[PDB]
Amino acid sequence: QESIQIPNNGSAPLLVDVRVFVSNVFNVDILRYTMSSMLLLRLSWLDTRLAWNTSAHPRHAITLPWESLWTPRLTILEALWVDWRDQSPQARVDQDGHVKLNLALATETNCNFELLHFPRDHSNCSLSFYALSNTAMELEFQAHVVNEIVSVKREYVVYDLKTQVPPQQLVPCFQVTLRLKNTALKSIIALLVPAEALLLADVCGGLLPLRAIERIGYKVTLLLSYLVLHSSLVQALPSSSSCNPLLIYYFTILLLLLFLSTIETVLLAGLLARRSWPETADRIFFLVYVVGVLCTQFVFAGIWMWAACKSDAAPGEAAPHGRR
Amino acid sequence: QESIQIPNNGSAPLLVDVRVFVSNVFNVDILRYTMSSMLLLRLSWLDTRLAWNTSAHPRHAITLPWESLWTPRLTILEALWVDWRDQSPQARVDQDGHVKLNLALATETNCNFELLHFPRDHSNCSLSFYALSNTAMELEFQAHVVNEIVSVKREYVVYDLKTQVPPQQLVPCFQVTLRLKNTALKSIIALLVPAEALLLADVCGGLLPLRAIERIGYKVTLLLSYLVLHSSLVQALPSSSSCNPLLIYYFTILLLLLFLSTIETVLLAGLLARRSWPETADRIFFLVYVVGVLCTQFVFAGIWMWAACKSDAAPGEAAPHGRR
Amino acid sequence: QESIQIPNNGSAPLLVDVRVFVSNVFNVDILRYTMSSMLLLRLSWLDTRLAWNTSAHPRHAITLPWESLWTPRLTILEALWVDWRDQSPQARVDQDGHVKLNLALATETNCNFELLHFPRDHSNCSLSFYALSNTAMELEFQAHVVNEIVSVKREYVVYDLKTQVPPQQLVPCFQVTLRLKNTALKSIIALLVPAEALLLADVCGGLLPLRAIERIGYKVTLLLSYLVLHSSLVQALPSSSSCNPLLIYYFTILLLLLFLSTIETVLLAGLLARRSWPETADRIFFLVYVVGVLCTQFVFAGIWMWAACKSDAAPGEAAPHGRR
Amino acid sequence: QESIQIPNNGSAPLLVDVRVFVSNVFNVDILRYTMSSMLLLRLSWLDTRLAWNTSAHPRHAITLPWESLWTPRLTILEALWVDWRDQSPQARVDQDGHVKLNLALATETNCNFELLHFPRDHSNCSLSFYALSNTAMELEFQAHVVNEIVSVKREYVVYDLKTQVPPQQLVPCFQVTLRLKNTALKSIIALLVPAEALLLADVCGGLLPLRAIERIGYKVTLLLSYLVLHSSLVQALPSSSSCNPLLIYYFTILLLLLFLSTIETVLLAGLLARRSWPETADRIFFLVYVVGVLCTQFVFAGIWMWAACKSDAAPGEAAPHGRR
Amino acid sequence: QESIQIPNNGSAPLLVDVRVFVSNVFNVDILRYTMSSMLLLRLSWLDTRLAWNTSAHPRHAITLPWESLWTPRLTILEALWVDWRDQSPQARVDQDGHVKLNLALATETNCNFELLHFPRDHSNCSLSFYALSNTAMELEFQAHVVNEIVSVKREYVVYDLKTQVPPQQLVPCFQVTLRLKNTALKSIIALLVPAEALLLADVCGGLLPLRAIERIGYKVTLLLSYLVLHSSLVQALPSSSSCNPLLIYYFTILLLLLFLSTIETVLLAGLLARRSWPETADRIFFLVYVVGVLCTQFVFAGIWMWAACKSDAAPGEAAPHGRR
Ligand SMILES: *[C@@H]1O[C@H](CO)[C@@H](O[C@@H]2O[C@H](CO)[C@@H](O)[C@H](O)[C@H]2NC(C)=O)[C@H](O)[C@H]1NC(C)=O
Ligand SMILES: *[C@@H]1O[C@H](CO)[C@@H](O[C@@H]2O[C@H](CO)[C@@H](O)[C@H](O)[C@H]2NC(C)=O)[C@H](O)[C@H]1NC(C)=O
Ligand SMILES: *[C@@H]1O[C@H](CO)[C@@H](O[C@@H]2O[C@H](CO)[C@@H](O)[C@H](O)[C@H]2NC(C)=O)[C@H](O)[C@H]1NC(C)=O
Ligand SMILES: *[C@@H]1O[C@H](CO)[C@@H](O[C@@H]2O[C@H](CO)[C@@H](O)[C@H](O)[C@H]2NC(C)=O)[C@H](O)[C@H]1NC(C)=O
Ligand SMILES: *[C@@H]1O[C@H](CO)[C@@H](O[C@@H]2O[C@H](CO)[C@@H](O)[C@H](O)[C@H]2NC(C)=O)[C@H](O)[C@H]1NC(C)=O
Ligand SMILES: *[C@@H]1O[C@H](CO)[C@@H](O)[C@H](O)[C@H]1NC(C)=O
Ligand SMILES: *[C@@H]1O[C@H](CO)[C@@H](O)[C@H](O)[C@H]1NC(C)=O
Ligand SMILES: *[C@@H]1O[C@H](CO)[C@@H](O)[C@H](O)[C@H]1NC(C)=O
Ligand SMILES: *[C@@H]1O[C@H](CO)[C@@H](O)[C@H](O)[C@H]1NC(C)=O
Ligand SMILES: *[C@@H]1O[C@H](CO)[C@@H](O)[C@H](O)[C@H]1NC(C)=O
Ligand SMILES: [Zn+2]
Ligand SMILES: [Zn+2]
Ligand SMILES: [Zn+2]
Ligand SMILES: [Zn+2]
Ligand SMILES: [Zn+2]
Ligand SMILES: [Zn+2]
Ligand SMILES: [Zn+2]
Ligand SMILES: [Zn+2]
Ligand SMILES: [Zn+2]
Ligand SMILES: [Zn+2]
Repeated sequence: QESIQIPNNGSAPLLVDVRVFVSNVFNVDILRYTMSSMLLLRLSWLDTRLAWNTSAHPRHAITLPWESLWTPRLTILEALWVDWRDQSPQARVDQDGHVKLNLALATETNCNFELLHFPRDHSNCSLSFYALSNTAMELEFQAHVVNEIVSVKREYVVYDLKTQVPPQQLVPCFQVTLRLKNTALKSIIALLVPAEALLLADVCGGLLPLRAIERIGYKVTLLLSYLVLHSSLVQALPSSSSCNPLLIYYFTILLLLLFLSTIETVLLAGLLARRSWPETADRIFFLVYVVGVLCTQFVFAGIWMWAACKSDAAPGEAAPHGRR
Repeated sequence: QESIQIPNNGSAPLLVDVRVFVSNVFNVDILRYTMSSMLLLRLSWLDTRLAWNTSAHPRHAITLPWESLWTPRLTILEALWVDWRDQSPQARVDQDGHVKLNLALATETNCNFELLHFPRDHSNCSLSFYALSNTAMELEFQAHVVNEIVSVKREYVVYDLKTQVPPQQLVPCFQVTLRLKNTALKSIIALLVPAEALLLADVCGGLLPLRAIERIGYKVTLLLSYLVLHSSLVQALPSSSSCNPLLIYYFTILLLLLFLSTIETVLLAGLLARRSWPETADRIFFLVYVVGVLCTQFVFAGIWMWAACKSDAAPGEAAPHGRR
Repeated sequence: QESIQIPNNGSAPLLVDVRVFVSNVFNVDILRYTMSSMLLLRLSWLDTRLAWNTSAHPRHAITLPWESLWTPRLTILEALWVDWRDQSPQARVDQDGHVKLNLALATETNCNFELLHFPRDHSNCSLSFYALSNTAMELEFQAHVVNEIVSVKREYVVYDLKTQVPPQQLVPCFQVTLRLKNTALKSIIALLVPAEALLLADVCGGLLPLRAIERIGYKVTLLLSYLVLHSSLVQALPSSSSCNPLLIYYFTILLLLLFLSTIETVLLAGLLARRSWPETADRIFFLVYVVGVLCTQFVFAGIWMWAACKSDAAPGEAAPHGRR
Repeated sequence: QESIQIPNNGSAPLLVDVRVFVSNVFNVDILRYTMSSMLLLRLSWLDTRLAWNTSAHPRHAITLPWESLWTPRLTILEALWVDWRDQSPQARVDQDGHVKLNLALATETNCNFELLHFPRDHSNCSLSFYALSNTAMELEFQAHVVNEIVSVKREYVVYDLKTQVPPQQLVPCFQVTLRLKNTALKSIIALLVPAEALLLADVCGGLLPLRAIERIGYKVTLLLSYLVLHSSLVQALPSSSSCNPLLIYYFTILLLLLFLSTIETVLLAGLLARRSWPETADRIFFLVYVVGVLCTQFVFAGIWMWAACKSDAAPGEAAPHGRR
Repeated sequence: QESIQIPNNGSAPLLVDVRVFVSNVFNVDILRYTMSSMLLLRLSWLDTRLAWNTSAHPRHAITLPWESLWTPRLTILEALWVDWRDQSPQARVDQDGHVKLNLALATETNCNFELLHFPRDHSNCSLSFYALSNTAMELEFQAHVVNEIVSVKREYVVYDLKTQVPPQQLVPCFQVTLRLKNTALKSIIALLVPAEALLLADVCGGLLPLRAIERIGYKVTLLLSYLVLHSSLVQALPSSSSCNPLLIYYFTILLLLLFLSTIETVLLAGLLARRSWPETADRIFFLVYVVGVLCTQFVFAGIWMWAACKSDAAPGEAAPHGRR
């Protein structure tokens, strides 16, 4: 039964060098706050118990089944599900005892996206591989990451990748940290351009005379169009506890402005139908509405330039598993 | 074959200490009444049959396969599906016989959400781990829960977590109870603000003269917009047998009010087209409609402050499995 | 190899007592005609070959792996997929040879819903557990069902549950029959109330004068709203070969009535624009339309009270597998 | 190792009689061109090596595990995925060596639907079970199909089922061919009735005077409604390379007719606003439009009665695997 | 343990001839940039260690389990998931040692679609089978591809298929390259025809007199219809980092043109309501708008004829795994 036990390096723990290849990051679901990726793990260690004399066996390398020798059972905390593409992998051992294991896996880890600057949000995602069955006094990890992404024409671009070993740990683990940036133009063209166009159309329609029947229908049809667009936006975005995207607030403000414009138009038209004072009030409100639209644009730009997504760290991140 | 039998503690049943780490609760589907979570179970017990003399074996801890020793087969009643991230886990046994087993799993349990106060609903979810293959006279559980959630910026926040052992049980089991509260602003901004804005717009449009063609089209377009919004809301919410969300009732009342306003406007305009009495009736109806809108808002607020979701307990909850 | 053979009861077949616990019925997909449920099967039988003397073995009960002894391989015909939550279950055997096996499974069986009275449809669902590997002369089943549903606040309520053993069978099987009733208010509030409100609005708008431009736009906007509502309804319901829901027919009739009203309004307005006769025709058509709407409501109520869903039995139900 | 080898029938290949029970065909996804079904395969053959003397063993039938004897490994070419409901099935062998194997499986095969006559499309679906590990000189199949469908109230009805053995084959295989016919009324009521109603409404609205403001809005609102309906239809149907459904062409023609009517109305109203000649042109265009609508209906009916879906056979169907 | 080791060809590496049958390519998800396919791999090699004398064993071919002999463990880098339809396949070995292995698998690989010319996009997809457990000095692959696609009536047509062995490789691998072309008419009829029709309708409605109330509502209703169509298009297409489809840009330009037309109409109508100069400005703008629409059509045609999708190669494609 000793063949499946972890090799002894002596006083120091056994060293396992892990090479991580990020084949692709294909799914980035902000609604579920999940990131799906494909990884290749090449784990190399030394097991002198498996060394054999070259004279007896002419082969310079042999393949052993996954359960015939000690292999580090890696577990990912953030991964919703892990699909190992090799159900029964094999370990390659040479005459000097160096064991190499290749594992191809697909995971859907949990990533805490910072959606404050949607659709240009920048987030940090982490994949923490833990060897729960072992202890830090027996197992040590050296993690290297190679950026071998095969799909680059995606909405989210992985530009920074690195590996680290959290110090002062009880469970031996290594963390692969990558950075996601959104470069998709679908959201912008889909929502922002129609929203700004509708706002400009409402501002222009404010110039129609107060006693024109063609104005109320115009305003209400624009209001319905913006309601549909706002519903599409809000259903296309998730809601956070504290740090929500600024786009939902901006669209809410614009929708309130459009509702205020429609309400003012209808109220003043009704009062007029009952230069007259309502027409002067309409002109003053039109000037104030144009000024308010410009001020709202400038204020939102300033907020975007000086916004802070200051959500507190999660209990798992504040106290990582297997620390101290 | 005795190596896989449950260890004997004597007259008292064997004690297994279970430490539960809630890594994340990522999916909360009110439509399916399901809650998906990731858990790490650390089960520690004593098996003196596995103890070995330290002189013979220099190792202070060994790893055994899942099927080479007795391990408690845990089953979750509420879980729609259980995905164990380790198909063949290993148990760590030291020289004194203390066996530790780490199991990482992902489940989609069934949670009875109290959706009465949507979108601020507060619910209790339960995960009951049962050892169906054993009996209470042989197995005992001590359950501890650690709140190590890695994703805190979610729509639903897990704020209270605890563990318990239901007394007077035949099947040894332990229950992990957590509390979910909804803090998502997506539903509010998506539906309530547009609904209130449309209601206010309809009230304001009630001030238009009865003999204005611009009024009927205005009312009908607002009615169509609110129909679309109501359809979106009802398709965005599930239906319960007795305790339904108050939002669907509130939106139904508002939709009926808008339909009544449109019907009154059209009927009075038609009768006028056939101060005249219909205009006086329109003014009286406008005053009554404003008063009724305010009264409906106050009544709904009072109902929300004094509503009771008094759904009877389910047969499974009333009579838990493996009791008496 | 005899340890995995079915125990011999003698001339009579072996008796296996099955206790079925219905933990939850969570998904009821009328579109796919599927019902998903979670079940716990407790199968108890007698295997005297496994009995041991209490003097030799102090244990009063032992656990054996799933493949170390004969266990009935149960197969569900209606189940689209079966997920056994215990991949390698264990059987508990006492000193007297009584073997007990607990199996927790999740299935998505096929249920023939009677959607004639949607959204108040009442249907019978069946789960037929077959022991295909055995014969009726060797295996017999006693099935008991316990209603331990943990989720009661669902759209569909399971109120009647029972078990039966189909007589004159070649393959030993037992059938669990449950009854589903729909109590969801989502469909009603979503569709019926807006549909009736739109119909009443169209009837009221029929009172507008024939030579009013505000009438045609009103009618067409209501027609568009009802077209959207009808599309939502038909996409929210499945289509059967013969016994379709009465709601689709009712909405089709109402849509045809609205189209007829709009067509009459437009035709008469055009003819008038080319007391005049078209106005008298419009008044007569309005009276006939109100009478027809009331008659349609009464006729649909009568049909609902006296409708028969007389779909012929399926070939599988007419000739169950393993009969005669 | 000879116990897992295929039994020798002599010069002639071994004969395996396969009985196929089609429990249900639940999913028919025209968008993915897939058909999901549940099947029970009863494979009976003769293995004289497993025969035993009745005097030694009193049992008249024994059960052996799936890997303890030779069993034909069946593979389905068209199946996207195969879910065997029995992971480790058992084979029943009597004293005379007759081995019977029952396999319950669920598959999602690829079916080439002939969607030319949607929603009344008639298609042929095929499930080809191949024994890739064997050769035709060693294995032979006799396939029988029993129509035991448990769900008959579906959109698609399976009315013809048969089995065949493709002659001149290298890989022993048997093909189960079924015929699907669509009887769903959801598509018809959802799309065709509203489309015809909107077309009739547009024809009737063509009678409005050219100098009426109520006509342009009427035409444009009908155009928007038909645009929504056409979008729903095209998103509810898939696109083929050559043989597309005639419904998409019919709806495209109707949409072009509605656009032409709206364009003519607007152009003539504008020219008139700048008996007058535009009114005479409008009357002539109305007559021509009614005649063209009737002619389009008749032409589409004739095309439907004399349409040929002449898509060439796929390379897989033209040259089946394991032929010659 | 030597029975599972790779056979030795001598100084030269072992040669494995791989025959690839592409049964079907059923899913092409541009949103996820994925291509799903079904493949049959026939791997033939020589293992003289398994040869046996024909005199001792009369059988000319035997079947061995997957784990009883050396088989190349193939891994696909681009595949999101691999479903092997045979969990425990068998290898056929004749008396001369020629081992043949048949593997039926279904994969969802990652394909970098060139969506510049949507919906007539042409893309290259690759499936790279890697033998990670072996080295190039021990294993060599000869790959042959047979186009046996069973479903030809799909949106995407596979017209070119080939196999290659990347030279100067450390990990033995073979790449199957296929070409996808889109022939679906669903996108064209769904979006382009309604978009062009709406643009033509807006151009025609520009001819309405500036002082007509029927013009503003017409323009705004067309604007709402095109907003809905544009939203449908953008939600029906994915967004790339650099090389986006030209259709989204074209629809954005058309939407901006429609917004400009509506804004000009409303502004000029308002200024007129406060030959007059606004009417002359409206006529000049109408001429300029027609000229601009024609110029935009010609410019987009020229761009389509002279567009370059020059996205840089992904890091995985630039540096393939196991090279040098
Ligand atoms: C046993 O422990 C020693 C020290 O922990 C390891 O030696 C280290 O190897 C790494 C190579 O990545 C070097 O960076 C360090 O400088 C080395 N430290 C010392 C003190 O030598 C050694 O690799 C371990 N051996 C095994 C088989 O794990
Ligand atoms: C055997 O049974 C005894 C009593 O049931 C267990 O002793 C208890 O251990 C817990 C530690 O969590 C204490 O809280 C109790 O106070 C103890 N009770 C007594 C009477 O000592 C003991 O742990 C069990 N031993 C094993 C191996 O399970
Ligand atoms: C062997 O067969 C006999 C008869 O079929 C079984 O005895 C029956 O047990 C049930 C208990 O549920 C009783 O309801 C019947 O009245 C009994 N019938 C008779 C004639 O005794 C017996 O249980 C079977 N034994 C085993 C181990 O299966
Ligand atoms: C061995 O081969 C012979 C001939 O191929 C098989 O005999 C046939 O069995 C079928 C029964 O379905 C009959 O329809 C044929 O008429 C028979 N042909 C002859 C020449 O007899 C025989 O079944 C095979 N035996 C086994 C065990 O496979
Ligand atoms: C051992 O190596 C030699 C050379 O690499 C292989 O011989 C080649 O076989 C292919 C057949 O596809 C021919 O195209 C080459 O021309 C051959 N080259 C030479 C030098 O003969 C041989 O097939 C290998 N044997 C095994 C069992 O793998
Ligand atoms: C993401 O990582 C970078 C450095 O790697 C750091 O500067 C930044 O603060 C991180 N952002 C968040 C939300 O953690
Ligand atoms: C939820 O739990 C708290 C205490 O833990 C309790 O007060 C409350 O009544 C529970 N609510 C429901 C619906 O069970
Ligand atoms: C359902 O079951 C009840 C009795 O259990 C029976 O009266 C009724 O006819 C059944 N309905 C159908 C559609 O089978
Ligand atoms: C389908 O099968 C019938 C006979 O079984 C045949 O007449 C018909 O041509 C087939 N249709 C297609 C598209 O293969
Ligand atoms: C696709 O393959 C063909 C030749 O096989 C090549 O000419 C073309 O440049 C390739 N296109 C891309 C985007 O790689
Ligand atoms: Zn080495
Ligand atoms: Zn930013
Ligand atoms: Zn210990
Ligand atoms: Zn509350
Ligand atoms: Zn007993
Ligand atoms: Zn009923
Ligand atoms: Zn027999
Ligand atoms: Zn036909
Ligand atoms: Zn050979
Ligand atoms: Zn091109």
